[PDB]
Amino acid sequence: SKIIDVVDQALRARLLGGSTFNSGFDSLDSVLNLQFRLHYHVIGSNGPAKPVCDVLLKESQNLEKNMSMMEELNDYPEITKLVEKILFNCLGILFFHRGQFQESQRCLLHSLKIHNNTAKTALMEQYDRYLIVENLYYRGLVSQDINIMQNVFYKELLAHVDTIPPESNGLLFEYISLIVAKLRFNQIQDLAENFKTTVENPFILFLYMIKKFQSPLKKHIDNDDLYLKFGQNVLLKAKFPTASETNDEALEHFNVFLQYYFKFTHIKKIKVNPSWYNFIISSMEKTFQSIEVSKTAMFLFQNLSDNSNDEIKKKTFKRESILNFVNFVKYNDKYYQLHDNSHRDIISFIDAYSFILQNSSKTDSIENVFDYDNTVSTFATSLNSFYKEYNLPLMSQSESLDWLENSTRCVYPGNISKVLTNAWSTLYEIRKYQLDFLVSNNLTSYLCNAMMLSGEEEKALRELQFKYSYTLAQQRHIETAIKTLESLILSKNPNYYKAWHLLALCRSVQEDKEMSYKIVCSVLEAMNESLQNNTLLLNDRWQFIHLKLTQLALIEEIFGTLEALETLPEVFELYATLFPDSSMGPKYSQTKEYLLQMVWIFAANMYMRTKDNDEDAKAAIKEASNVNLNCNIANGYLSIIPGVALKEFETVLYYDENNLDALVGFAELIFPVNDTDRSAAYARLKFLLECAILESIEAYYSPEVWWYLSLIYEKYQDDEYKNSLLKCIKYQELNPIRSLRYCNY
Repeated sequence: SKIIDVVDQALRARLLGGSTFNSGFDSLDSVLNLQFRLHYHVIGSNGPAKPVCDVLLKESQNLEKNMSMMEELNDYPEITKLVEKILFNCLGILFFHRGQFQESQRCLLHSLKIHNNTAKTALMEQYDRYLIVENLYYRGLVSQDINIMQNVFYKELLAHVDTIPPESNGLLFEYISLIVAKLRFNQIQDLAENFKTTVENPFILFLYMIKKFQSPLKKHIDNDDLYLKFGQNVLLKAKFPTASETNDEALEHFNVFLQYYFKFTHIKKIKVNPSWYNFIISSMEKTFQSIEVSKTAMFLFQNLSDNSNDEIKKKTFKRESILNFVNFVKYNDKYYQLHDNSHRDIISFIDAYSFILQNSSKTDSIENVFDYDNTVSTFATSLNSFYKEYNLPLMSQSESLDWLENSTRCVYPGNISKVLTNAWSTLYEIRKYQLDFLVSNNLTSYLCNAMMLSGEEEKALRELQFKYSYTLAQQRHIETAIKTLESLILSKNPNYYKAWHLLALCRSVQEDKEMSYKIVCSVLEAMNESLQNNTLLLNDRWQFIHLKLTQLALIEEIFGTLEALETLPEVFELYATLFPDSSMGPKYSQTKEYLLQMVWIFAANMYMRTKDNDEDAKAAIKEASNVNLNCNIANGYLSIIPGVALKEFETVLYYDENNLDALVGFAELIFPVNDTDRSAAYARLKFLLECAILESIEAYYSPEVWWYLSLIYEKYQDDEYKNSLLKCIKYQELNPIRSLRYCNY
C-alpha cells in the first residue's frame, strides 16, 4: 500500500473541494480536474451557462474517447472503474443540465452499474460514498416529478449512507443537503415513516436538523425532551468499553447529531434543558477517550452556561466547556499520533477551535490546562497549515491591500465554506485591536480570506466588506478604502449608513471637503426619511447622532465656527426625536446617556473655539456632568482658556494610558513648579507616548503623537528624530475630521 496512499490523499483533497490533483494517474488527475471545474460552476450557483456546458461537455467527451486509447491504466483494473464512475457522473450532470434526460439517465445508470460491480480503503470508501450519493441526487433530479424524486431519495439514500459523515467530506454533505432540500416533511415522525427507520436513529435526526437549518423562520417545533429521552435510552443500552473493545456505536453516533443540535440551540439562542447535564456526564462515564463526546460536551456546556442565571453554575459550565475542549484537542493529537498519520476531521477541528475562541476571552484561561493566546496562535497555524497542505489558494499580505484588483473566488462545499469564513472572521475579531497585525497587513488578509468564499449571507458579506474598508482606513490607505467602499459596498447597498459615514470620513481627508459635506447632508436626509416616514433605524440611531456631529464639524471647518454655532440646536432637536422619554450595548460607553455627554462636549469645544463666550462652554460641561473622561478632557482644555489642566489630564491618563487627546493635552502643557518636576512629567509623557505607539493603532497613525514624540527626540539628534518627523508629516496629510470610531456602530 505504498502508492495507494498518494491516490487516497488526492481523493481527500477532492473531498474538501480541492483544486489541484497529483494522483499518480494522469487520467485521474484530468478527470478529477474536470470534476473540479464542473463543481465550481454547479456547486457555486444553480446554473452553469451553455458556454460552460459546451466547453466542459466537449472536454468530457474528448476526455472519455481519448482516455479509452491509453493503457497504463490496464496494469491497474481497480482504478479504472473509479475513473469511469467519476466521468459518467459528470456526463450525467452536463446532459441533465442541458436538458437531455435520457442520455443523462444512461450515463448515471452506467456509473451506478459500475458502482455495484466494485470490489477498499476507508477514504476510498468515503469518496465512493460521495459518488453514489451524487449519482442518486441527479438520478432523482432527472425525473421531473417531485414524488418519484422523493421516493428514490428515501430508499436509496438510506441504502448508501448509514451514518453522519465526517465534516471533512464536504461533497457528501453537499449532496445530502440537496437531497434533504428536495424532500418535504414537517416533523420527524413523517421522516422516520418515509424512511422506514426508527425515529431514534441519529442519521434521521441529522437529516431533520439539516432541514431545520435549510428552512429559516418558517417554523419551530420543540422536541428537546424527546431527544433527551432518546439519549437516555441509548445511554441505558450502552456499556463502558472493555479494554479489548470499542465505544458503543449508538452513543458515539448520537453525540454527533447532538453536536449539530447544540450548535443549533446556541446559534438560535434558544434555551436547553438542564437535565441534559446528567446525560453528558453519563456519556463521559460510559465512554473512554472520545473525541465526539468531548466536542458534544463543549457545545452543550456552552449552552448550559449561557442559559443559566446562577453565576456559579455559569462559571462552572464555562470551565467544563473549556476543559472538554482541551480533552478534544489532546485526544485528537493522540489519534494523529498512533491511529493514523492523518487527522480524522480537520474541519471539525478548526470548527471546535473557532467555537471556543468565539465564546471565551483571555480571562477564561486556566493555569496550565488552557492558554488563550496559545490557542489562538495554534488556531492560526492550523488554518494556514490546512490551506497549504491541500493547496487551497490563500491571500498574500501585500495583495490584500487591494480586493477589487486582486479578487478571486473560491468554491468549497457549503459546510466547509461556512466553517472557514467563520474561522477567518473570528480570528480577525480576536486580533482586531493589536497593532502589529494591522501593520503586518494580516488583518486585511484575514478578512480577505473570509471574503474569497463568497438575507443571511448578504449581511455577512456587507459586514465583512465594511470591516475591510474600515481596516484599510485605519491603515491610512484612504484612496483604496474610498474606492472599495464606493464601488463595492455602497453601489447597490444604500440602506447602509455605516459605510456612508465611513465614506464621509475618508473623503474628509482630502483638502477640499464639499464632497464629504454634501454626502453627509444627503445621507442625513436619507436617515431622516428612514427615521420618520419609514421605521428602519435600530443601532443606526447612534450613527444618526454621530453623523450629525460630523456634519457640524464639516460646517465648522468650511463655514467658520460661528455659522456652525448657529446650526447646533438641530442636534438637540434630533436627539430629542431619536430618543424619547420612554442602551445600544451592555457597557456604559454604549449607553444612551453617554451620547448626550458626547454632544455636550462637542458643543463645549466649539464654544471654546469661539473666543467670545467661555461661559457657554462652562455651562455645556456642567450640563454634561450633571447627567466621564471626555468631560475631564473638556475641563482640562477649558482650564487653559495652568495646573488644574494638568491634574485633569493626569486624571484622564490614569484610567486609560492610550487616550489620545489626554496625551496630546498633557504634551501641550509640556510644550509651549520645580525644573525637576517638569523633567519628571516630561519623562512620564515620553514613556506614555512610546507605549502608545506600540499598543494603539489610533496613536500610531496620529500626526500629533509623532509631532510631540519628534519634539522629544529633537534635542538628541538620532535617526528616531528624522523618522518621527517623516511620519508626522506623512500622517498630517492623512487625517479625517473625527476619528473613525464614530462610524463604527
